[PDB]
Amino acid sequence: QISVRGLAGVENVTELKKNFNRHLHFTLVKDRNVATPRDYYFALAHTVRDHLVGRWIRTQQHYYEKDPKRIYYLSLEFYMGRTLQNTMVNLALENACDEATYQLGLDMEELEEIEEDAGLGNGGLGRLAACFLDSMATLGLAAYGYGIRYEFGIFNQKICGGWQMEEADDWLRYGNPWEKARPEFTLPVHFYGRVEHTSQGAKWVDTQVVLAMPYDTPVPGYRNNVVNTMRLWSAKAPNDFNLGYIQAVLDRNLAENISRVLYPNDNFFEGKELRLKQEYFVVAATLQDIIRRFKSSTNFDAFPDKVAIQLNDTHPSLAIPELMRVLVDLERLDWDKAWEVTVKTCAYTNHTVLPEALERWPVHLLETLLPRHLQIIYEINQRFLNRVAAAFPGDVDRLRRMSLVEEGAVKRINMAHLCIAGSHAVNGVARIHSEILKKTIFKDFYELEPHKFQNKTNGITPRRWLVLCNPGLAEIIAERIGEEYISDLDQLRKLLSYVDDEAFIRDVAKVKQENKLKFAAYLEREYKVHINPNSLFDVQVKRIHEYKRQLLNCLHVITLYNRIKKEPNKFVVPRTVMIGGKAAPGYHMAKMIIKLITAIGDVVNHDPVVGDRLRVIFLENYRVSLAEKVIPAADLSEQISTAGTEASGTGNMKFMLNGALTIGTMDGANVEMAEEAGEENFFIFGMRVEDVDRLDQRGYNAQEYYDRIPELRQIIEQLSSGFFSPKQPDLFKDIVNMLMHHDRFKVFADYEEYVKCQERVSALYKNPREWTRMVIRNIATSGKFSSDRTIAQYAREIWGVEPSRQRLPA
Amino acid sequence: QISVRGLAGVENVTELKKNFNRHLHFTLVKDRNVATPRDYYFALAHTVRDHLVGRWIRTQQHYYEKDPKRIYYLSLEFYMGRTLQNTMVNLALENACDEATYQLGLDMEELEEIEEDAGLGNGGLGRLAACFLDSMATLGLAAYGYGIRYEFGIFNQKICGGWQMEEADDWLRYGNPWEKARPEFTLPVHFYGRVEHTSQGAKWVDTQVVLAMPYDTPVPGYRNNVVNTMRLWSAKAPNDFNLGYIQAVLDRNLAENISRVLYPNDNFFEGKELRLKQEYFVVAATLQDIIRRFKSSTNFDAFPDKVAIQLNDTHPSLAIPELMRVLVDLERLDWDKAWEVTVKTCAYTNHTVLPEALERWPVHLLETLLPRHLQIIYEINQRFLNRVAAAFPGDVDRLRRMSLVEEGAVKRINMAHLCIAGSHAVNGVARIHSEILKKTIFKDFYELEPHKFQNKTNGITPRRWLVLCNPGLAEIIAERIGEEYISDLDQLRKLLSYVDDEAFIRDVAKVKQENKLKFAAYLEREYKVHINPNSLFDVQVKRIHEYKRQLLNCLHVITLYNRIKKEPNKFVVPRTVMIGGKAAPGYHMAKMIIKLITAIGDVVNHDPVVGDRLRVIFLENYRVSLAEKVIPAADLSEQISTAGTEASGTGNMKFMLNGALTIGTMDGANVEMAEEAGEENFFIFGMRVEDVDRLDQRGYNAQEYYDRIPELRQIIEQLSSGFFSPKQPDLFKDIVNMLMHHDRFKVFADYEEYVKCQERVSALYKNPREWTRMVIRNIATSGKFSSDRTIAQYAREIWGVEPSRQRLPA
Ligand SMILES: [N-]=[N+]=NCC(=O)N[C@@H]1O[C@H](CO)[C@@H](O)[C@H](O)[C@H]1O
Ligand SMILES: [N-]=[N+]=NCC(=O)N[C@@H]1O[C@H](CO)[C@@H](O)[C@H](O)[C@H]1O
Ligand SMILES: *Cc1c(COP(=O)(O)O)cnc(C)c1O
Ligand SMILES: *Cc1c(COP(=O)(O)O)cnc(C)c1O
Repeated sequence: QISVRGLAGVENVTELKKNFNRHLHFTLVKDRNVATPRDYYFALAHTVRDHLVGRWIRTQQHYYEKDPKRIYYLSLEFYMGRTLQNTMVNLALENACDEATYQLGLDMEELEEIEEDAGLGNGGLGRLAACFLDSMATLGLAAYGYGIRYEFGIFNQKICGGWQMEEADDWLRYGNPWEKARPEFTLPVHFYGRVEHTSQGAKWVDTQVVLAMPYDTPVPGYRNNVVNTMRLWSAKAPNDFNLGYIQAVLDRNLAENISRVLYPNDNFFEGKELRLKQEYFVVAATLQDIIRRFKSSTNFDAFPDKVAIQLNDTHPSLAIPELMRVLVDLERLDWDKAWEVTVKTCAYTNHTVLPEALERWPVHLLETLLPRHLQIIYEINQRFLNRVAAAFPGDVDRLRRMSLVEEGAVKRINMAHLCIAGSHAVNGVARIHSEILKKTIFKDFYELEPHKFQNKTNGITPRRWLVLCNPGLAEIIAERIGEEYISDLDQLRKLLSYVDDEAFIRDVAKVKQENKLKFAAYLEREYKVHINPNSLFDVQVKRIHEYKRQLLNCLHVITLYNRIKKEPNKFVVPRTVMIGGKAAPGYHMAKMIIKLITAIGDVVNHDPVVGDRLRVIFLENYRVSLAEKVIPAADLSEQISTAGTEASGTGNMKFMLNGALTIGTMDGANVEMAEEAGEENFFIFGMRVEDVDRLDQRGYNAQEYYDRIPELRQIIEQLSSGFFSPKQPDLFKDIVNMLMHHDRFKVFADYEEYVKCQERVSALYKNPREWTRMVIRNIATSGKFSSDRTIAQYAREIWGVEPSRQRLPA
Repeated sequence: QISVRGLAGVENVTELKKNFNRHLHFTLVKDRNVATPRDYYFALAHTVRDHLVGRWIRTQQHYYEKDPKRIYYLSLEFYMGRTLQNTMVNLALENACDEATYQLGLDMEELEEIEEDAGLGNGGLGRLAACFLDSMATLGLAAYGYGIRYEFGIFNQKICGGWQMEEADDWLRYGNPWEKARPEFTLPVHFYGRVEHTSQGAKWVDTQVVLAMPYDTPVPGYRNNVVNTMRLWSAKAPNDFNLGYIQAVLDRNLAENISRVLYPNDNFFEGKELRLKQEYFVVAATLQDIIRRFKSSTNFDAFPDKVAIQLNDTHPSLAIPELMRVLVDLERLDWDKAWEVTVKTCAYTNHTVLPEALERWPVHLLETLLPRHLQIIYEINQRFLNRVAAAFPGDVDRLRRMSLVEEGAVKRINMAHLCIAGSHAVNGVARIHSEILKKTIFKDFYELEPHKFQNKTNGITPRRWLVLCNPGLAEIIAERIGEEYISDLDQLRKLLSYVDDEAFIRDVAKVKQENKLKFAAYLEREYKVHINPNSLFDVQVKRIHEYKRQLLNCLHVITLYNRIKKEPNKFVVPRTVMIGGKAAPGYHMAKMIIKLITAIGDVVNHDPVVGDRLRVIFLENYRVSLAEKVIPAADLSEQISTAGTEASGTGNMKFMLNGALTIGTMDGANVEMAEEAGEENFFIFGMRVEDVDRLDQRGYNAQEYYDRIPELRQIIEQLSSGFFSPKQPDLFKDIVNMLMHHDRFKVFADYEEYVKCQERVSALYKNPREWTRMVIRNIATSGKFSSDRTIAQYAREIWGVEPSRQRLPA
């Protein structure tokens, strides 16, 4: 069909068809008379999987022979989403499979919609790990993703009566064809117990044991025949566990609950014991695997030369004291040598500045669960503070500020301080974020060891976020500059010479229109809701959180509605405002925000005077597969977090690559995006970080804005009087109260600027040709945001390895 | 290698080898350099499994086209044991696979030992269901086995310090290649709730729902290309289950615990709620499947003509009221018509007479868990007793004796009475057992409906219990009468004309010697224990229970030991006494019996004066796979239950078919075995049922025997004084107390006869030629005990279907 989807050769199509029938028969044990679409999906999945296996085995054999430095990416989240199409794309099998299934009388797109998303993540942090795995494989790095195989990933969101309802994400129900259980590599993990100081060294004894069973999933690089591994651990009790008889067998669930479910919090720390167990479980099993592989390649001096451990935030921070425990207690190395090895091996990536998101574990928890690790942490703190004391003599406050141990109500361990002390590199995820780290929260550490602090701006993989979800756009681009950009996104800059090309301008706009029509159809298919494909698609999709300010978006929507009602027969650019995202189960304000959105839609979408000029839809169950559908159809990307709160953001990059213009604050990566495309091609508004600080020093008083802005006052009064909740007049009292008295995110402060800049957006949309030309300038300069660039920087500046675009024999 | 194992054709061996390599690569994702024996086992299992799939699909398609009457065998136990060799035997692939693996440089026997036993049963009852499935497939019946897929089967037994230790049987750890999950056929099962009487009929509402997910396993017939299905249900919570968030997800285990573990009791009733849930779970899911299949073949008048439901004991007895519930509450049939259909559809098999083994569920349990079913049961009882009252006017005691509702401390429901009332056929499992049922426990019911009572003597499958476990014997037999006997065991009667054949006599004895050498080697391999292959192998393997009297065996062993010590230089036939079997976790006396056995061995096996003349070994973890090894190596089979307690026994039949002579009481099937072979060819001893009754009427006084038998007195005094437990002198006080004051099984009463008859056994063993000739007479007359004969009788006399030996196109 289309070029970038590969060749549909005669021999391969014939081969695919026969293997498809083979699997349907021998693997699924069915015939064409009783097979359902799901059976067909699995037959295709197994057929494609077969093509991975040869490459997977020789890739790993290759690494064994050449023995390069290995990269271990530890994360408690891997937001992978579907795997079928991604595998076909990276293996250049899309057109062949499309043809083969066509000839079998099946629609491949229909079958792809059957696969369940692998939702082992909450949002940005988890998706970043997924994009990174793709880029590491595409760049030929010997990398391994290590995490937990949650039985239940992020919950499926249902909207009932305008409220969010959560239901278990039983994603393994029908089986997972992509994973390979490896029970032969099961390892033991220890919990509780006591420390016993003998003659030679300490010993951790009387522990409870939980087995870690690994499951391997292949990670194919883009058409380079490289297939890396993502290994996820599953908790299993030992057979002598708790061994009345029946009850002992039933209580095995206690131990296996460790890998049962993903904590659904985005940028929020919940200090629960079960979570601490998950964190140590991944770290303990992973490190034994690392050391095992290392020994099978005695003198750990070369350990840092053959191993790199990247901590995705502080979730796997226990790797630092666990590595020390193993080297000191088990391998018998002296502390100083063990510490040298640990520091040179570990690197830490920070993903936030919000105080409530930082991990601070109560000492009493670590004391009971990991007694030996708490002793090691105290020792580390002792030696670190001695260093601080020697560098800043007499500065006693610095000592208490930098301590890994925080005093107070309950003593806690600051895991971020632990990570900085035990890593040779610490990085932020966007230029502005990394600078904030050095200027504020980690200022003392930067002054002690400036060389440790770096920046590695985030990115997204152009395979899943362009070729896979937007083939039409990838095609018109390839037609004019070739296919090389798919693994070298900087080449999109060549599109700049087509900004005045009438043909290209028309094609770009046509692809967008087709995407909007397709999405507009999808909305009626699976959700039954009519929308106007000619309107401007204004979308904000991301987790629901006060700092992301979906509330500011709501204020604008209500403003537009009030203006229409004020002058009904005045022309306004038609808009379809789409807002989607999940709220953490226990985050009350976030759940109220969702109710507000649907409540607004209930009024706006049924007002005869508005017509098809304004629609407000809440996108249900936003997840990776839904993102792949709505982002390609968007015109406006909403990235409006309060300056200084969104560390980077990645959804912003996805929209830029897919042809949407961006309205946002100078926050996170938005700053670098505007810098790359030129501020005149971005819709920037609001306070900058410096303005927010000025406001805080002075004291934020929402009342001031309410008194000076009539339109804003009207909105607040509508919310307060029950205009959007007739039956429950005070339903939104909490929202109004927060907005008026304790809004940590200054929604009102950016209201005027936001509405004004939204007017400029509507003005440009009225001129199709100029809107598209600006779009072209955005797509053309989005190259820097490829995760291939990000990973190459990690490789060269942190891991000490060189990326390679060399193909392996297939 | 050997004839009965099929042909090793050139084309097939080549084909097997390539498919083996294909699976090792694509399925297991390994290469010959990192593959372990387990990987090879799985590659072979998948290769053999492939050969089943074509036959499995066309068999089921066949039944759909011809639409014969279908047989549903409901059981909460299916003791299947390994599946690899059995599949090869039934598909005539054994020699080809043997050759193919040989050429690949692998020992197939070594790989077979890697497979885990499917131990979803306790003993005889569970194994019977397994043999029955094999015979039903071999006889071409459209039969389905329905049960529960326990995550943990019968526990693995470890012997520590002479005591039994139980450890979880995590048989699914490495995966099960034989099963096929069928999540698409998942059905809902209801629990708790309340009954609501409306205008038209009652309704069961406010129930808790648990999903039943089926897993299908193929059951191949013997070389007839028929492959039936065994469907096992697995418990799964609904995704909206219990839907803080985390806890709700974790509490899903509550619902899924239903299929977690098999209750480890043999002939013992434990009235636990979890067990009741398992029983209803299987019944509810199975009946919906049956009705669904029936409708897809409106007027249930033909239901009994297209459906037969066989209840394996009372465990699935709720099928009777559940069928009524569905027909009356859901289908809206009138009671009388519904009852007529139910009775004609259901048949019940009783497997015991021990009072403690009969199911009597507390009304308060059924009341809370299955409110609608308890109402239906009361109604059934009401109508049944009205029938009794009309047939036996004025007989008020009969009314209370026959009631399904038992009064007393706590009201209970007698499930056996429920089954008789709601079934058109009730059978015992051995002639003597069936007669006892009519004369004692079910006397009142027999007088009311004599036509319902039948007998169906048990049997074993000659495929697993001869060809599979004893190829050497199957071969020498085939050499002289062909292979037709494998599916027509009555032909073994032709061997009678070889009883005087010197060549045959020599071959029979040679096969036994080889089996003993092989087993003697196995004992040193996996368990490290030296034994003399020239001694008489005296074995008693079966579950540990007081009625089976392993204690009587112990008394004989100690007697032999005391006699040797008395006259050290006197000649005695060397013996290796082997006793094995598991004890239910909560059965204290049974666990003490095991300790006694090992304690005896500790003294006997280390006494210099005894030498290699007497050895006492306790066979650890007796299970199906171990049975296949020890039975072919046995010389003496111990079947010494107190007359009237062993309903049938099946281990007795396995020994007879494999060349061992039998020493036993006239109990269960032993009576028919002696009748078939001739009493002169059996070692029968002890009280008959009539003698036991005489003793009970008079009053059993163990003291009498103790006073009149010096050798017995000496033994009891040795046990009491600590002779077998030096460090713990009163360790066996409970055993002595029971034996002397409350032995329900009269161990002492049969002691003298037993020892005397054991002397006759030793006398015959001294004459190899005559011992073997008697063996030949046993093997030659064991034909009646084939489960093919048993199933043909069930088919013709109960289910109303004709068995077929016709091959299906392959
Ligand atoms: N742990 N924890 N929570 C922190 C977290 O999710 N951070 C997110 O990281 C992603 C990936 O670095 C950023 O793009 C988001 O801006 C940032 O909020
Ligand atoms: N439920 N329950 N327990 C009863 C039971 O296991 N019965 C056994 O059945 C098997 C199979 O009918 C008989 O051979 C045994 O003699 C008998 O004890
Ligand atoms: C890209 C992505 C995110 C991150 O979006 P931001 O706007 O940066 O928070 C979250 N969820 C999903 C499903 C995504 O694909
Ligand atoms: C045949 C068998 C039984 C039944 O033996 P009996 O002596 O009749 O009780 C029990 N367990 C296993 C493993 C068997 O193979």
